[PDB]
Amino acid sequence: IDEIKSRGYLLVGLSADFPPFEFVDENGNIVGFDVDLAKEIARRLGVELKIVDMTFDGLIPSLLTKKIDVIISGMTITEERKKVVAFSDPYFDAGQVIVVRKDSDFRPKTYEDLVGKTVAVQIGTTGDIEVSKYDGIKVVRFDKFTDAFLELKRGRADAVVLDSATARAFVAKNPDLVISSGVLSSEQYGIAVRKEDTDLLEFINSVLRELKKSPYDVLIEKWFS
Amino acid sequence: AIDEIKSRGYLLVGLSADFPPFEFVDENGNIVGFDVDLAKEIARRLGVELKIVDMTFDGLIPSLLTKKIDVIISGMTITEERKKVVAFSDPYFDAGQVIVVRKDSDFRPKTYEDLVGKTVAVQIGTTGDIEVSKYDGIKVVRFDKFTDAFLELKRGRADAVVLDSATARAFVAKNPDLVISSGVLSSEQYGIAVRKEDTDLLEFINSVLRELKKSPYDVLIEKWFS
Ligand SMILES: NC(=[NH2+])NCCC[C@H](N)C(=O)O
Ligand SMILES: NC(=[NH2+])NCCC[C@H](N)C(=O)O
Repeated sequence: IDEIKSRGYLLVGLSADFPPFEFVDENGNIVGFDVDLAKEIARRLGVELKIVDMTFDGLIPSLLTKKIDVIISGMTITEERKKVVAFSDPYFDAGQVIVVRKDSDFRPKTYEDLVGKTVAVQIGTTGDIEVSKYDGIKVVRFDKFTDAFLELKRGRADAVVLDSATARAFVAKNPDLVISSGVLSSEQYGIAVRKEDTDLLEFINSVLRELKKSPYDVLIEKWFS
Repeated sequence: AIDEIKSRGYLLVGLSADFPPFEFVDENGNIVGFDVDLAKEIARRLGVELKIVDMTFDGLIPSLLTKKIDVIISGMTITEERKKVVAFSDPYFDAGQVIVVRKDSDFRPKTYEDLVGKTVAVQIGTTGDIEVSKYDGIKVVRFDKFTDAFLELKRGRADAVVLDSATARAFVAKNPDLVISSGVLSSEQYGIAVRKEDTDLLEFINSVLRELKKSPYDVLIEKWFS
């Protein structure tokens, strides 16, 4: 925390291929729900925000090597990831969906409906992790969701598997695609920090709980707590 | 109203400062509390100064009707009876009556019925007063200010005080010779009171409230999921 203030910025790592959380706008800028969160934390620390955009699967390792301060990148909290990083309070709820081409009679509803099919995923995601559990699925793994979608649009893969909110945003810009399934999991997004940075995490959870407090709730707290 | 409040340069808010923690007098002689803060937000959002008028609780409605004040923000319960003569904002707090007694007696009433044959102190014109007055066998003694209602209990001249849960807690908190002996005996909601004709002021107040109840998180969600 003191070190972040010396440096004069909070260094946040994300992969900007995940609207509406992180993504590239028409002018070339990284924007989204997570970008806003990150600005808030920075401002509340009295420092500037510095964003680095990288491969999603590389986020944890570069947190662990001190190349970034924190991960804000639509990252699902998982028992597995908890082995190596710490998570803030949850800040969003989503789950996996299956995206396919519109001009197709293909409409899978379950993971099992993908046995025999070629499914595109972002490497290291919970999408990746679930489909990897079924041996019948030909899993095709990409760094960026941008390429997973090109692969589906051209018909070389039969589906993309990815988080519901982001699936909706990609389908809105790609009328050739449709979400064929219901939500297949219960996932929550968290902000990741190194386990040793316990002050940073406390502060971040505290920014998170304030955000969810109306000025009414804050006023109640003032007089009743 | 609005244009008229703006023209004078100050909002006149009526309250009774004997009701912690919505409004009361602190260590340094100032009137403070949840309601005072809320009053400040209304004033600021109108672009005017804030003027608190302390007075007898039961005097507030007359005072609003004779135009000595623009609004009441004073822990006032929204009731059908009061709606005959004034208008209320949307509710902004939930509370109900409780019974407060002396810790070193042996009397622990749980319902209003338990107050039958006892001497009960209330603030005149409050929903507390209104409720105990329904019971023929309750001996009711009425006071302008809550502080005197409590002085009557602490002196052994009354067996109980009846008042709103939250304020009851705040009083007992600094009067360890007292205790709340009942659960919550009614279901009440506080509103801001304003003259029926001042519908522009009522509309505005409601949209300050609506908005004080809105979280940055929710705003952010609307921003990215429109
Ligand atoms: N490009 C991204 N920001 N992807 C993040 C979402 C992936 C999924 N929620 C996970 O934690 O694995
Ligand atoms: N001193 C006060 N501000 N009293 C207001 C509370 C009285 C009760 N809620 C009522 O509306 O009748």
